[PDB]
Amino acid sequence: MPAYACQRPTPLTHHNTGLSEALEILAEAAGFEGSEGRLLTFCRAASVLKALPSPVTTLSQLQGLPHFGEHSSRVVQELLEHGVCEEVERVRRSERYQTMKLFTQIFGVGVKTADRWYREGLRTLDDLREQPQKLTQQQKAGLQHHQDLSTPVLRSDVDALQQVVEEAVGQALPGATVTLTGGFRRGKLQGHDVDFLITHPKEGQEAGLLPRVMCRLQDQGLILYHQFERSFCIFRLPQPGSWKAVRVDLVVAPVSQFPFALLGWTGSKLFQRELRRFSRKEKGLWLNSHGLFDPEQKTFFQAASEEDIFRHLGLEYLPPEQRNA
DNA sequence: CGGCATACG
DNA sequence: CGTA
DNA sequence: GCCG
Ligand SMILES: [Cl-]
Ligand SMILES: [Cl-]
Ligand code: NA
Ligand code: NA
Repeated sequence: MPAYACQRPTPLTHHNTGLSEALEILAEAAGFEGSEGRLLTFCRAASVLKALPSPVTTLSQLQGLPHFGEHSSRVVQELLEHGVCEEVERVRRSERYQTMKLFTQIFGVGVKTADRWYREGLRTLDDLREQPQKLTQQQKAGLQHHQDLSTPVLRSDVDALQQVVEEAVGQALPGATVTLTGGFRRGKLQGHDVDFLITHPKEGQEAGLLPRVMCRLQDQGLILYHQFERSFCIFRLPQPGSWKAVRVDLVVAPVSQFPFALLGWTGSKLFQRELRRFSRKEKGLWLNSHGLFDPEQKTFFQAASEEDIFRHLGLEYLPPEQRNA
């Protein structure tokens, strides 16, 4: 089992679901405490289990696996022996974890803001509502729409949304295309947001596109909230006899950069962090959603496809369905 | 020990 | 600071 | 927390 998540296929569903979920609780809790190193380790150990071809039933199966040291191994050991890990359960029922999870789930609220509110004694969404002077307009929208945004988006919803985005994009710039990215491109049947990448086949025609797209969607009454080339919005999505708020991200890239933007925005988040870490540390190349830079030659690799990018990094190609690290 | 992805709004 |  |  190779050390980086980008070196192994990771399917969306797998054979170690409970073990990985437990490790991810500890990762999440480390993040709430600002411990990014520990968050990464627990994320990586969880991902290794997702990549295994069968269930871990015995502690000896962890031998030789990367990212399993004393701590992650003890978590697995306790789950195998008793069905539960005392540390994980202590985190789950803790006021700190529950409140930081609740607050960071709000659109517009990150760990730092959540922690500040926690320290001020705030605990519930109604606590935040009672103090609107404490909120940015983005947070106010996140809080008003929190219930809808907590509901899973279905792939059927995604397809209806794509047609609407395509219509606006087509008027903004005929010939421009819309590609579904994010978790849905990785095969998810449900999700909490929808990501689209927009380009045009004629290099440079994409300049200034996103404001034209957003103005048109706003004119159609589809935008509940928006605040350039990336837009993090809340859209009005039809439902039987009503509608609901959905998080939608829109990103524009020049066609020259499209494979890099597609790769970046397809995720998963851990997959992309691992891939960029691999590129820099193992290959000495610097990867982002715009390109892949050789800092010695001072040149950019001109990729025509995601397959090109994997080849240039010396990695076996993984389709989006196997990037669920 | 140092390092942990890398951008844009 | 937030977002991915 | 773990790797190199
Ligand atoms: Cl840490
Ligand atoms: Cl980027
Ligand atoms: Na080990
Ligand atoms: Na948030």
